[PDB]
Amino acid sequence: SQYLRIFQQPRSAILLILGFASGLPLALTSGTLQAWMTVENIDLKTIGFFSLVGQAYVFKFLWSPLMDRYTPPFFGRRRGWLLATQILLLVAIAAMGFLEPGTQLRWMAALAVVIAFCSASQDIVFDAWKTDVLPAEERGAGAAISVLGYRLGMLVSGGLALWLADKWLGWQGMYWLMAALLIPCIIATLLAPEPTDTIPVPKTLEQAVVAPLRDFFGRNNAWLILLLIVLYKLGDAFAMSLTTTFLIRGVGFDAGEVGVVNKTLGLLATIVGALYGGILMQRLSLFRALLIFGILQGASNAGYWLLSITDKHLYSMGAAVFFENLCGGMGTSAFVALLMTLCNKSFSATQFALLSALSAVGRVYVGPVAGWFVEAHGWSTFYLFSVAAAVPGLILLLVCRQTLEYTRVNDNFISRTAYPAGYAFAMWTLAAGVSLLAVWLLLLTMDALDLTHFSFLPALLEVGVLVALSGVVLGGLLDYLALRK
Ligand SMILES: CCCCCCCC/C=C/CCCCCCCC(=O)OC[C@H](COP(=O)(O)OCCN)OC(=O)CCCCCCC/C=C/CCCCCCCC
Ligand SMILES: CCCCCCCCCCCCO[C@@H]1O[C@H](CO)[C@@H](O[C@H]2O[C@H](CO)[C@@H](O)[C@H](O)[C@H]2O)[C@H](O)[C@H]1O
Repeated sequence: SQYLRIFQQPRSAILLILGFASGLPLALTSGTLQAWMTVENIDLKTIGFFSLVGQAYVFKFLWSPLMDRYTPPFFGRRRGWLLATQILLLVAIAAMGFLEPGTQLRWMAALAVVIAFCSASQDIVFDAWKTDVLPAEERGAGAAISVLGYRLGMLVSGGLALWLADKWLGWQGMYWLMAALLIPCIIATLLAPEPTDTIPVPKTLEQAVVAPLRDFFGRNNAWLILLLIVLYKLGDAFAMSLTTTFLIRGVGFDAGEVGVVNKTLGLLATIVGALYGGILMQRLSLFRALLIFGILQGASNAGYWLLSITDKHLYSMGAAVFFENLCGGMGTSAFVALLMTLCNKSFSATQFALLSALSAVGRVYVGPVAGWFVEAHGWSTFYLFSVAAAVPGLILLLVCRQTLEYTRVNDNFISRTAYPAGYAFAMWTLAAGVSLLAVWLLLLTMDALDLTHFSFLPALLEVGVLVALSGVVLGGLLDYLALRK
């Protein structure tokens, strides 16, 4: 009853519809396309242009500040951009089908790049719309319903699309149908609620760029929260990186069985776990849910440790995969809720995109290290290390209880006034490190244009990441000292 009420309310359907519209764009630019172009034997000539469509989704934060300042002529900051980024995908996705892959491959690639760029903006504005309107109690269930819509969109965009195209309809008509299925999405955008008009908006574009950073870094506890955001998901990334390879080699299973088992059980478990986490969060506070969910996520992948020693069996694999996926989808909703709470209403999506990118910066480094650890200590000890690698996230969450308990009851963050002498040094060092990484990115994009070549590529990135880590460590230590005193 009280746990059930959330589903009947009409805004839930709008959230799901707007979620499915994010998926239909993701697979009509990289995956169904190649399947279409396999008739024309996609070459290496167009990959130079085609390298950007995958890249728009990773680098969305840089063009994000433009979204908050600007507004469409009518409809307010967050319900006008969704009408503008859901009318452009429709004019391009259908048209793209008008082209012929015989002699217009470059035009097709350029249209794919434009479609990806539009989808990135729609995604960021939709995240801002989610964070602005949703109240304090229902955030987890909203995130779960959005994830369910996302998955139901990706599945329709790939599977049923391929089946229809190669059975009845044809490729051009499959593209036409994937274009025409966006009309309900724009209807839902038009009929959805809006953020209030009380909240102020930045007056200058440079102000839009600079204000969110000064607002987030002028908090009582900022560096500790940054460290928690970075280090929450390590214990899941480590196991998810090589679970498939372990199930292939260390146990003795076949590729098809592993693929099928993942492709069904992982989806079902993730969906059920996310919805359960949202329903339970609807009545439970943020900190207790975060702690319990983190402990469960850390203790989940001991099933893999049990599997590694014991001999092969189908049901053991099924149970372990089901449990791991349920615990992961269970904690992902709590993490999304924690990300959503911190940002303030006025500058929402810039502070959401930067935090989301900082969340995913963890997966880049763990990859090669996961490779080295296996040859060092066998398959089995790797998973014990995975179990023990979730301790820092729980410890940081335990230390940072005060701010999360105060925010729920006061709905605002206390400004920083303790130890004002040492924060400037850390901020300046972090700025210098980010500037160094920007210089490295400029060097990489200068080299990739074949205008010139540089021999200083990896060392600059290593130095910059070392400087950034040192700055964040100094900030965290100073914050801990201030909290103790
Ligand atoms: C409804 C609103 C929609 C808003 C967005 C619409 C965008 C439509 C079209 C945009 C085309 C943008 C072209 C930019 C060209 C200049 C930049 C460039 O060439 O960067 C290259 C460089 C490296 O590319 P490769 O060499 O292929 O990488 C190889 C890696 N191994 O690119 C990158 O590093 C990342 C990609 C670019 C990220 C975004 C750059 C900034 C934004 C550009 C366009 C968005 C609008 C900006 C202006 C807004 C105000 C008018
Ligand atoms: C200094 C700023 C922060 C660091 C910037 C450089 C590192 C960026 C993070 C590491 C690279 C991976 O970055 C991450 O890529 C995945 C790729 O699917 C993106 O994935 C995204 O997929 C779709 C895109 O519409 C979203 O619905 C989803 O929520 C999101 O995760 C993330 O938005 C991005 O953050």
